[PDB]
Amino acid sequence: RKKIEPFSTLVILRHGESLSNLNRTYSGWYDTDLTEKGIEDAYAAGRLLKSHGFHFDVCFSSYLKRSIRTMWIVLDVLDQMHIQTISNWRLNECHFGLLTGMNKEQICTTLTEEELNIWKKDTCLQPPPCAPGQENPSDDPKYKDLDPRVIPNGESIDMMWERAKPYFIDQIVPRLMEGKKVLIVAHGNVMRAMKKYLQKMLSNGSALVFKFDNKFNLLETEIISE
Amino acid sequence: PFSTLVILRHGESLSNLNRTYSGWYDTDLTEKGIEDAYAAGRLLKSHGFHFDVCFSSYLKRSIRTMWIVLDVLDQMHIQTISNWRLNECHFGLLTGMNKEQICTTLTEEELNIWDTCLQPPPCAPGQENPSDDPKYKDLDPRVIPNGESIDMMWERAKPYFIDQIVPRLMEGKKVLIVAHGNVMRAMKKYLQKMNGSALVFKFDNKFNLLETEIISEE
Amino acid sequence: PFSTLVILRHGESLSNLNRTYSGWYDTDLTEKGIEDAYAAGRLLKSHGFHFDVCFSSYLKRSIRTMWIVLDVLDQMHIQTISNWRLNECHFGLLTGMNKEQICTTLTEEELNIWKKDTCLQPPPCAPGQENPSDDPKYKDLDPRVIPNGESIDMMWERAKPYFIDQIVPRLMEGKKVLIVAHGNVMRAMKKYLQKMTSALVFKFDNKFNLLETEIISE
Amino acid sequence: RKKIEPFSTLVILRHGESLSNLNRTYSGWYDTDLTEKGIEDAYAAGRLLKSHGFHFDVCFSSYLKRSIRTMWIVLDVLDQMHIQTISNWRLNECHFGLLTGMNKEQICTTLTEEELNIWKKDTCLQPPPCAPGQENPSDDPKYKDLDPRVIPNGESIDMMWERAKPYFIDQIVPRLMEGKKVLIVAHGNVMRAMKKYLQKMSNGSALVFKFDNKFNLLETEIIS
Repeated sequence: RKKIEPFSTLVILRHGESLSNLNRTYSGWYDTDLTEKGIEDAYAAGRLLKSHGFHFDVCFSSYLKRSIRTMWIVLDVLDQMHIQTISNWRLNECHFGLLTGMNKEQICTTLTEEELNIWKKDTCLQPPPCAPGQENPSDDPKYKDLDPRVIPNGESIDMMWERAKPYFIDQIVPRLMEGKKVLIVAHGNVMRAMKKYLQKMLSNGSALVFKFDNKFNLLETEIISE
Repeated sequence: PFSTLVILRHGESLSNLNRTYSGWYDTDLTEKGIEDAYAAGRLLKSHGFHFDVCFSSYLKRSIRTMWIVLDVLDQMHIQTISNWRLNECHFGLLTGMNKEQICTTLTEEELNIWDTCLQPPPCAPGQENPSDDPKYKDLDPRVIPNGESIDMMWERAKPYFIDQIVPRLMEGKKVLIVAHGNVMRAMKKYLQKMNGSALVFKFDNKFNLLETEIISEE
Repeated sequence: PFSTLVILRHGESLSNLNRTYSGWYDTDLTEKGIEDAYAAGRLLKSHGFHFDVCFSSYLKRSIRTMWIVLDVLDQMHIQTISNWRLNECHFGLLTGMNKEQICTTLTEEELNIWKKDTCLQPPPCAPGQENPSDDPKYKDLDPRVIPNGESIDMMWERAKPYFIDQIVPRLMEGKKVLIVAHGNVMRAMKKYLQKMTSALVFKFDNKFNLLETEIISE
Repeated sequence: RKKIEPFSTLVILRHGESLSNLNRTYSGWYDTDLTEKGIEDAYAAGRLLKSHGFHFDVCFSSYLKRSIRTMWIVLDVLDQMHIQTISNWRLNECHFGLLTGMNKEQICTTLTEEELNIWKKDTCLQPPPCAPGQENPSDDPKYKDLDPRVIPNGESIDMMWERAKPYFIDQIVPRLMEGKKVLIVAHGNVMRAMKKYLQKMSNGSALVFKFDNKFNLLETEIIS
């Protein structure tokens, strides 16, 4: 038994556990690395993609180490360490501004009850910028070449998607229109935003598979799991 | 200066001569517009500009201007890059109309606001829509505009400026853009925090704007 | 066909009209050469070609032919790439000579091998002779790689990696590729693709097997 | 004390110990991975470059895992995991053909005494192709998009350089001419051929080449 292939395919995976996630603080652009569990998560995701026979032409990540390292591990499992990889800040998680590094108690002190409800249930609430004296992740040398005016400092999910969307349209879509299979190793908020965009509208270790025809009609969205 | 950006406007198109609004309608240069391009190339040549790369929109009147300018500059070999995000506003319903028909279609209040925020209506049923051109067949159909205000035009041109132009200036390159007037004005307004004339922006290695000069044969 | 490659020779240049050998000397198209390019475009249009990308050499006669062809095809927006590795042979000392002068500069045996073979390497440019490679358009190249007197075999040895690295991967992606080329380069590519010892059309399957070679003319 | 910087810089590193190297067999294109010692070698190379202050704009590797993995480790140590990375078969080690997988005893019986001397002291001796029934590393799906006629099967060092040189000229020089700092994580034969080319001629050491805006070589430095 064999299945007719689509003209192009986009697979999106979430990165695994990071050190902040284990410490129960918000990272955003704070460049927290994978834990040992998060490294195992990446091996498991590679094995999941290998068992489905995926061969990618290109892989995208954000500028954050948790995503880049996940990508490297997954490509190792897939025997695809040689393929073209592309990293870009537009795929970063939201920049949480003042909330960077906060735990639950600190978030609860900073936001009112109504704000905290909106932050959990909606995508429109914007955090304040980093405070004077607070370490701002965007001061990292990896961002030294960006237009300083574009660099976010406190971003709602909606704002994050407004600066990720042109990257998806300008770099990922043209490759799908060439008939490529594309992998993206993403942050959860970015992955959900892309899914909503594509569908016109998920377990921790699940992957999303989007299949397209040669006119970029969406033919299928499949969730794959262990 | 560490880097330099030159922006030039294309010359007269046939719709402009006929006094109709084109937007994405792919009107070509007149013979006068062709001479405008030769004049612009001679102006840049007299100022000694050598470019590493030239950008245009997907509209022929911009592409053709670029080709003529590079020819005058003896730079026909340099990398050229064309992209829809540098296109003029898509005028939707108003596409192809003259000044009188804009008056009959928009109210006195509509034309009064016609500022940078007024979004024209989309192309009417049966109206030829310039975005149905095969040159756009590879774009994400969701992103294609149908009636754009200048504000909306800039919202989709700005990411291209930030992702393609700024990184080349940050590398120390000399960049030419052959642009539409509205796009040129939005870029000037962004950079400054606000016929044959060109704009020359000079930057240091931190992307501070050191100076803007307007050059002309006069 | 899974993929298609079209190779076209550039139109007449000024050196061909005054009957001298150009090589890298950057002679432009004549008025007849301009008409040659319009006719080539009309031929490709009548056969329904739509390209994803066009290649040229760094020499004006090739670039200008490419631009005219794309104009006729209504494909002025597509990606174009120009590169020195597709240049004609650099004729060194023989650059700018006519047939009488080459007969005077080369021996009887040498003149015979140059016409019947592809292995004779001309001497380098003489001291005081204007060398076309001192053009600023080559200022970014590794100076060690720049030829000075090239046989046809030597030209192919430096064009071949470019063909393999930039043209073949696009054909393996299923693209339609146009190359505007110089005659010796077009012949070398034909010989490579067919394994042998006015446009060419090569049609391939998805493992890069040549299914058919067609010669199209008006 | 601050030193005036060059217009552009190329750093070339060699990958560390592979499993074939530990087992004393020739690999070539055989896609042998790093050992745990070669992984430590890569961490040390990263620390060396870190201690010298290098920040790269781009990194190149071959298509072989031992080079790619070394690149990934070095960039991790450098905190440069985000930078552009490019892999290409033209930077691969020689394809050793028939000699792929052989140990010193098998090489000695395969080659005559004159051949062996030339093999050691020169760069012109070409090995035969892979035999029928021998696994040929170029049958890997990673090479499926290549023109089948370009794929080597037994290369001398001279032939390896003839196919690597165009990549150096067409991909690495243009970036240097833009003023970039470029890292290459390479194989020893490839590194030596580049040095010979650039100059016109220890374990863990790196080579640093500095250029002006006309691509004049200004300095070759060995760091360790």
